[PDB]
Amino acid sequence: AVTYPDSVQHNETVQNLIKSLDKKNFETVLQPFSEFHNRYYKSDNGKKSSEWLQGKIQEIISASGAKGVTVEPFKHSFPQSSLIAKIPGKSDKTIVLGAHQDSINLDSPSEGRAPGADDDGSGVVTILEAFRVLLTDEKVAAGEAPNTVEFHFYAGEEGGLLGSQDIFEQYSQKSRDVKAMLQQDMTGYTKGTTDAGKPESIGIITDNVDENLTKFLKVIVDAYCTIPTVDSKCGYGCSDHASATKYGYPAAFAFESAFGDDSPYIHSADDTIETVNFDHVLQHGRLTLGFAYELAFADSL
Ligand SMILES: *[C@@H]1O[C@H](CO)[C@@H](O[C@@H]2O[C@H](CO)[C@@H](O)[C@H](O)[C@H]2NC(C)=O)[C@H](O)[C@H]1NC(C)=O
Ligand SMILES: CC(C)C[C@H](N)C(=O)O
Ligand SMILES: [Cl-]
Ligand SMILES: [Zn+2]
Ligand SMILES: [Zn+2]
Repeated sequence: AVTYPDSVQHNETVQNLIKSLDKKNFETVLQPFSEFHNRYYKSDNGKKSSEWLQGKIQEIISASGAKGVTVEPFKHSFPQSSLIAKIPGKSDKTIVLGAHQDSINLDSPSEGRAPGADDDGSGVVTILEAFRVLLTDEKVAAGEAPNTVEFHFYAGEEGGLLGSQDIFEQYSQKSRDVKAMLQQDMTGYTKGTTDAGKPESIGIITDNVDENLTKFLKVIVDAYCTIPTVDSKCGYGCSDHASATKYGYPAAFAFESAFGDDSPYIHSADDTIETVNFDHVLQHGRLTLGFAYELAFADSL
């Protein structure tokens, strides 16, 4: 049972950090990430893409001056490893930011083309960029934030939340104190929203999540995003936040749109950068940044 701030406590600091977000870094990383034929978790393709992604995280770390920050693989029974990047803070209360790094072509999983641009390359470059900007803060890079922050890049999500299943089950066993988890899975597709004349917005998934955290998540989107929220259900174990919920951890899920307006190109060769709106991905970078900062600096957690 975990409770959160009623309202944002570091508006000025987060707003200044938001100005450091470089919209060009999304496509820079997303373009080569989507060039792997697929990132199938059972496949050597997914192994190679995981290693490539780990290198890109490491470059952000090496370039940051943050002496204590690490990135490590998390082996699974399949070739594609998950990746956990740790920003250690004063306490062991941990804030997790999630995306999944695999992709699938449901008609030909082993060999089919799956650029996975929106599902879920968009969430990977979203939280990778918020991670980079987070380390430009002196106290965060110094390990003086009240709480620990981790960024997770889950292997094997398209096989049934396989990587996050492994990770959170093991966190549960080793008594890891995960006070808040935010999953981001598809953050780029807005053409379904705008084609219907709906205002572009941040989807907020309301099932398989924690109510208090989802409430705080909306608080974060109102302070730090310049678009509204819309509440949606998806009606099943949508994404990796369901693995966190399964082990009693408070989780939330921010989405590109209302669930019925999301990308129809996922799980096929047609999930391409063409379908991705990076100005919307930038909005998810702002809420990721703000969520991570406000909770890293929440003493009452
Ligand atoms: C957070 O701080 C910002 C300033 O960085 C406040 O900015 C308001 O909106 C724009 C910037 O987006 C400014 O030009 C306005 O002057 C501000 N409006 C008002 C009425 O002051 C923003 O209001 C702050 N947010 C909260 C929740 O306090
Ligand atoms: C985020 C949701 C649209 C579901 C997710 N794309 C999946 O792996 O099934
Ligand atoms: Cl609890
Ligand atoms: Zn998917
Ligand atoms: Zn997905």
